[PDB]
Amino acid sequence: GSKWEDFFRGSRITETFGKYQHSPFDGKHYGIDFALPKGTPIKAPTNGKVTRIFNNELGGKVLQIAEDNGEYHQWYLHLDKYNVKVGDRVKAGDIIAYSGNTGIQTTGAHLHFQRMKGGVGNAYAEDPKPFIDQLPDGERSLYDL
Ligand SMILES: [Zn+2]
Repeated sequence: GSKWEDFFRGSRITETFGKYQHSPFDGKHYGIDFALPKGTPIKAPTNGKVTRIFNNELGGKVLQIAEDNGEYHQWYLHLDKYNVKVGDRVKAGDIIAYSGNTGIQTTGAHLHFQRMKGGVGNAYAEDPKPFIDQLPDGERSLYDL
């Protein structure tokens, strides 16, 4: 009826690239965290091809993609469902998966996008922010809201 209005505040990002707290014991986040409703399709930011597909006990489901120059990598943690297989070519704006609260103990879902160069792992990560900064629809080149 009359009452429905949103308790909105700020943008959808939980955490960007950097340390969790002061002191050296709470380490670095190597990605970007888009808070999403469960079942939202994740879109390809760039044209590329799938390298690896696997499921982690604490990070949930994981998709790995490679860019067309072959040096840059793209991780996608906290998926409900895949829309591609290993060895599929993709094109920017195409659905590659759907995000869901997999790995997460109680909290709502967030797409963890992790951007890497020369290989894949924490040390290979660069920064996702300046990459999204040039995309056709920005962060909406990665999700369907
Ligand atoms: Zn994250």
